[PDB]
Amino acid sequence: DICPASEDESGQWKNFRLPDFVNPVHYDLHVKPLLEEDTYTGTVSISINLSAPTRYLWLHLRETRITRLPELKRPSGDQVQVRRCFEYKKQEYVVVEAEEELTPSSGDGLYLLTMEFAGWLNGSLVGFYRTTYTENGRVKSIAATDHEPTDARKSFPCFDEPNKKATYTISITHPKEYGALSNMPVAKEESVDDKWTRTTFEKSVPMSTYLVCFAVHQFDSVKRISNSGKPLTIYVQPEQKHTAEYAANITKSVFDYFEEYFAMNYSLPKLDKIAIPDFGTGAMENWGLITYRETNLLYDPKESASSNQQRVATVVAHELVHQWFGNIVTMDWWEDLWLNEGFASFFEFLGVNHAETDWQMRDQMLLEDVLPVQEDDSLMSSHPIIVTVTTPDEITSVFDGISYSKGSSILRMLEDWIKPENFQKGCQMYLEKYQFKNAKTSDFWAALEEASRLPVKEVMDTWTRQMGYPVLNVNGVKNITQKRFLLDPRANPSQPPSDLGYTWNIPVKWTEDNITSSVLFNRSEKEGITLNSGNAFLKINPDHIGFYRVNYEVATWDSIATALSLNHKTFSSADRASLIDDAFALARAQLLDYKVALNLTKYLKREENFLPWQRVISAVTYIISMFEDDKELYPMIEEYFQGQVKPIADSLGWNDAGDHVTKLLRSSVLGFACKMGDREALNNASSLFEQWLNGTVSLPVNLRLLVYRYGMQNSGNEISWNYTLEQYQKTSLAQEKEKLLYGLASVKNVTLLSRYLDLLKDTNLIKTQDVFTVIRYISYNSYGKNMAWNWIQLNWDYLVNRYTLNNRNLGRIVTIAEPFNTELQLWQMESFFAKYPQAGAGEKPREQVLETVKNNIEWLKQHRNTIREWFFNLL
Ligand SMILES: *[C@@H]1O[C@H](CO)[C@@H](O[C@@H]2O[C@H](CO)[C@@H](O[C@@H]3O[C@H](CO)[C@@H](O)[C@H](O)[C@H]3NC(C)=O)[C@H](O)[C@H]2NC(C)=O)[C@H](O)[C@H]1NC(C)=O
Ligand SMILES: *[C@@H]1O[C@H](CO)[C@@H](O[C@@H]2O[C@H](CO)[C@@H](O[C@@H]3O[C@H](CO)[C@@H](O)[C@H](O)[C@H]3NC(C)=O)[C@H](O)[C@H]2NC(C)=O)[C@H](O)[C@H]1NC(C)=O
Ligand SMILES: *[C@@H]1O[C@H](CO)[C@@H](O[C@@H]2O[C@H](CO)[C@@H](O)[C@H](O)[C@H]2NC(C)=O)[C@H](O)[C@H]1NC(C)=O
Ligand SMILES: *[C@@H]1O[C@H](CO)[C@@H](O[C@@H]2O[C@H](CO)[C@@H](O)[C@H](O)[C@H]2NC(C)=O)[C@H](O)[C@H]1NC(C)=O
Ligand SMILES: *[C@@H]1O[C@H](CO)[C@@H](O[C@@H]2O[C@H](CO)[C@@H](O)[C@H](O)[C@H]2NC(C)=O)[C@H](O)[C@H]1NC(C)=O
Ligand SMILES: *[C@@H]1O[C@H](CO)[C@@H](O)[C@H](O)[C@H]1NC(C)=O
Ligand SMILES: *[C@@H]1O[C@H](CO)[C@@H](O)[C@H](O)[C@H]1NC(C)=O
Ligand SMILES: *[C@@H]1O[C@H](CO)[C@@H](O)[C@H](O)[C@H]1NC(C)=O
Ligand SMILES: [Zn+2]
Repeated sequence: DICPASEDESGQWKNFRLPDFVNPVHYDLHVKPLLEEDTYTGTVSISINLSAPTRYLWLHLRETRITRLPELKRPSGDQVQVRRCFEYKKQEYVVVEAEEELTPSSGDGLYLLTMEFAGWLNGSLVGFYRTTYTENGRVKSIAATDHEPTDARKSFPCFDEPNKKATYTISITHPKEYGALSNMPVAKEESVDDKWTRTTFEKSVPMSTYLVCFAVHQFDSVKRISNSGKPLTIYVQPEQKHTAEYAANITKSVFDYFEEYFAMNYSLPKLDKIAIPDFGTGAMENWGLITYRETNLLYDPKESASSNQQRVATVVAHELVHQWFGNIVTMDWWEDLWLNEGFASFFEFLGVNHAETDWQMRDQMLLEDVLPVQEDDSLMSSHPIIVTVTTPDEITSVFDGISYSKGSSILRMLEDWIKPENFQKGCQMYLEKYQFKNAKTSDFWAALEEASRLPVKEVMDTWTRQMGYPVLNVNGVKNITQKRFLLDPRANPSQPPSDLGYTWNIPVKWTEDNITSSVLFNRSEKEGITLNSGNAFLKINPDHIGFYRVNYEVATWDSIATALSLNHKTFSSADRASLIDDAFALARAQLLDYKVALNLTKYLKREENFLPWQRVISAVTYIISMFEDDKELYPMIEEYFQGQVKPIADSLGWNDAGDHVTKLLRSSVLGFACKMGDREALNNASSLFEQWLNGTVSLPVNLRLLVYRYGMQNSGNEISWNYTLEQYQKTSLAQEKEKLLYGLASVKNVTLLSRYLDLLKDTNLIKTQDVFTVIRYISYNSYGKNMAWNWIQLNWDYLVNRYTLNNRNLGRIVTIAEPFNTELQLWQMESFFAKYPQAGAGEKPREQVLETVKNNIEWLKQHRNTIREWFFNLL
């Protein structure tokens, strides 16, 4: 009404990107929520540096509306007269036209634009919203913001691009029973009424809109003090207060570690963490006020698993990295998102490794990021680390494996090649140089290039400006050539067009008889290089440190299998995991005969280490899933792999004993035994489940999930299903809730799974943050595979209306179709996609899952007989 929508395209506001000549300096932001009404109002005053004559001023606004006609101030101070305001939907702008137009701000004086606005707190997990929880039987409220990447514009009108850094003075008018939090400490509190308080926070440092955060809450707190003398506090519901202890510890330890490591002071006087009871992502690095999903912050040593502990520590560490990489220095544009995400995904491991010494975190990088993303990045529908993005949907889509895991992986490779000391020094200089500003990828290379004088830009550009990665083909023992590695052998290796033509500058490392050497394999060496003793065996890519695969000659592979059977200890745990991982990915890609890959699994009865078992379980899970309905192959694959894990599963037992890594190993090894149909392992699960149903016995924390899953799967019925649902409602611990949700998804009953799916529409039962997690759990169920898939189709309009097409998790839900492997299923997918062609943030996930399912169909055609033969001849 006040700024009506107009389809007028004849202006600079038709451009997706904000103009270069309008820059903000300072935001004066005031909001007043009506919590019990799910509304808020506010006024924002923005000081503006203008660089070019313009009759229009525009900025981002979505959903929230302008209520008062905006008012502009000349740098002199005079009121600039306003003809109209209008909204431009196509590019999420509100535009105001001055009567005549005005000129640049030449000195230290600035324009001032103020606008009044009103928005909603309901039906959303982005912008500024309210959610509830129960305390001593009463329903309580908490309101908070979530902006990354393009949702600040929903909270309040702003210049909502990461490079438009400005300073912030925030105030909130809230009922007095509530506290108010933001990025900065409280400056002053003043009574509006005897019912209302105005909380004003001190001026911010220059920062991006996506980092701006405020909250209205009635939470208790757990407190700590950094070595800096600055308060680090975690806000938490009173009844959950005890579960904030571990996070508080790790925050302290990792905060102190990073500040020293980066040789730079944390820029704010305090740091707060808070878990919002319903929160749409894992966590968000809002400067000085980091928001969490409860599962990533709140941990109970008496009820939570080692897996949970590691998750909490890692996400906390992750969020802390951002206070330097992301917050102090921010990428200039979303195309360089990896400068934020990859860095956090890398340093999170260094942080947690400092806090928790015997966790082998450095090695766990292979399991968490390196090897999983080498799967992702072997698809044609991957994308380069530096990604062209032209819509909000495209922007949000790139918060993915490539930005996080491949980002992390190529930094891991870079560090090892360039040496840790120089990497560390180079990071510091980057952080010194671009503090409170924005950087491009080019800026980071130059920084490390100053610290090494090694050709960082020349080498790292090849890993950064094109998708994919190479396989090193071994001829002789030491001639290597490079070739792009693609899972689909039919795919055109030169597509999509790359200036670098899918060749890489590969820092190559290798071990000759316990001694290590290093060579940069140059792109221009078209016919390959030769590795510089009289050797009978060369170990290329130790600890899988380089982001590539090594395809040895078949004879070498055959010798490796034999060396593993004789004494697997000859190789390090990481090397074993890497060799197994490569071999199975190579077999999957039709670059190595499956018999050769499977031969590597023969030694496993003697395998006792975490890393190899994890990557074995990963490779087997795929193969088993492809033969799930094959009555001929399946029992043979089951029988064999059951036999291979049995010794280690039996040896570790059904009890929480040993160090961190052992406990993680026990979980995944017993899980695999159960998955492979080991009667005794299933009987342990059912026995413990039967005991848990008796209401007293608290299950061993690292066995719980397995007991809920396989217990429900093997002996669950309506009685125990209803009981489990009650327990899920009754527990305050989100980490327990989540396990119980997986339990509920495991019942072998169509009626009960149908009841479960219906609960997804009930916001009193399933939180908005948890809906996709549940759909995915149900999709893993032998009945639920098609149930979840059918349900998201039938309810697609409902989901789109609830979440919007800009929602990343909604875009991704189609990946529940990954196990599909028939022409019929592929046709179903294509038919559904054709019916709802507006994919939004699901555009890439759709491309990826289609490629996967097409690969699956081909894989079955190519390998069924070979794999059948290997198993038949063995058993
Ligand atoms: C939970 O899982 C355990 C396996 O991890 C089960 O424990 C096993 O039970 C088996 C059956 O009683 C035992 O079988 C005997 O094992 C010895 C090996 O030393 C063989 O020689 C025997 O031939 C074999 N059967 C006989 C003598 O008839 C296992 O030894 C035993 N223990 C282990 C460590 O494997 C638990 O039974 C199971 N718990 C529940 C509640 O089901
Ligand atoms: C790498 O994999 C190779 C291919 O699978 C292995 O070579 C095979 O070993 C099998 C052992 O299970 C042999 O199976 C036998 O096949 C004959 C039919 O020709 C059957 O009558 C036998 O009963 C059967 N053995 C059993 C136990 O049932 C294969 O014959 C054999 N194939 C060839 C061509 O050699 C290699 O052993 C393996 N290399 C390793 C482990 O280092
Ligand atoms: C939040 O709640 C308000 C009021 O309950 C919603 O506004 C109503 O939306 C319905 C359906 O679109 C309309 O029929 C009503 O006319 C609206 N009422 C008013 C006063 O606007 C609002 O849409 C909800 N917001 C979100 C994001 O779901
Ligand atoms: C957080 O750290 C504190 C203090 O650093 C831990 O408290 C110690 O726990 C150990 C073993 O439980 C005891 O022997 C000590 O007496 C405690 N105090 C100190 C100063 O060492 C606490 O366990 C940690 N929090 C967790 C695990 O969440
Ligand atoms: C398990 O839970 C359901 C749901 O609470 C129980 O109640 C029935 O649920 C159906 C839907 O499945 C409703 O149509 C009925 O109104 C419910 N009957 C009632 C409330 O009496 C069901 O009875 C429970 N079963 C067991 C064995 O506990
Ligand atoms: C203003 O916009 C420019 C766009 O180049 C950006 O780089 C800068 O960070 C913004 N803020 C300030 C305070 O200069
Ligand atoms: C490997 O390359 C070197 C140098 O080009 C050459 O001497 C040798 O013949 C090649 N082949 C093998 C199998 O070693
Ligand atoms: C599934 O659960 C329903 C509800 O209790 C029950 O009526 C039915 O017999 C069960 N069916 C199977 C196959 O277990
Ligand atoms: Zn992050």
